[PDB]
Amino acid sequence: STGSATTTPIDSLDDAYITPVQIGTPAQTLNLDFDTGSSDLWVFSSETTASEVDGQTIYTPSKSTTAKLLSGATWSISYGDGSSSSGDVYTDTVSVGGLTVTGQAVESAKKVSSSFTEDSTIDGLLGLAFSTLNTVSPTQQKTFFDNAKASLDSPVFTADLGYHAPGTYNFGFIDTTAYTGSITYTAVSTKQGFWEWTSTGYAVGSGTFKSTSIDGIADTGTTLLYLPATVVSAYWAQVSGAKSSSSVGGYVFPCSATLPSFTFGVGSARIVIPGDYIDFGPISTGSSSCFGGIQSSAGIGINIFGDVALKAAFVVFNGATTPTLGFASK
Ligand SMILES: COC(=O)[C@H](N)Cc1ccc(F)cc1
Repeated sequence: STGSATTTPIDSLDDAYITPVQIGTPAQTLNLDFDTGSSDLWVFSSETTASEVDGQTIYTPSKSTTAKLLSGATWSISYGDGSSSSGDVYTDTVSVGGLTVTGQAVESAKKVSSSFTEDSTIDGLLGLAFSTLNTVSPTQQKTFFDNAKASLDSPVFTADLGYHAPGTYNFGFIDTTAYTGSITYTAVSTKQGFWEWTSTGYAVGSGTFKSTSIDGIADTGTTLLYLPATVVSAYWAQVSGAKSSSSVGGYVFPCSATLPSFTFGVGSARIVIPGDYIDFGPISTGSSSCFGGIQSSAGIGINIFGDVALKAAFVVFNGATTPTLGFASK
């Protein structure tokens, strides 16, 4: 089996991407944020506190002939940005791009935090990290990918995120038309539950490549690229007037600037992030200070190759018995 679904940025900045997901029978289509940094498939639902729903599409298990309460199971999750949600659990049929899983744990929100409420375009999350991070208690549940893996033609999924444009998530096959050159594979540690890997270094603009090991995670549910403070300072030093603002919460730069590219290493290969990918626009409406797309990971405790990095590549999440990541230019 394979699946193929289009993923669409939620706004003009590529703050996140949403992918339609069919849940239940008859199908209820919700637009979920596919997140390679978490392991819960959770949705706004008929159970979500009414005051915490503002424009989302909800899953209503009572309208699904295939929904079953997973008796006694609860979930509660807290993300890196301080957002959170919690609730109870149903099993139901879930399809992505024509690939169907029966008996998938669908975590129904009773509570969502303000950031979720304030984002009308995201109906929930579909976690694609390792199932060891799934928060369901007392019986941990598997991700959609882990449940699909054994029906797939190949135990893989790929992320092909667009820059200010739609992209694709494929399951079970590698579209050799979707990238240029070859795919460079690199080792993964699953010890923390993430797609954790080690970049071989970086360059700023047309500068020399610095060979240095940068451990981090491939995380489609994080907008920006978070790297060590040394690396980030070296980048923003090439942008006249850029500075770290404690008031704004990161590096800002003059909106009149032209940003340099940023290159990261994957083994002996190189992925180039164009400068325009690093522009996240005015800090507030009408401001001439713009927010940077490369930020320090200091105090996060991990480096994060979020969408700014991943959208510059065709990314293979290889879920074979020994997982690996692959990156290709495109
Ligand atoms: C722990 O948070 C993360 O970094 C997730 N992988 C991405 C993520 C960030 C915010 C959010 F509301 C949902 C998901």
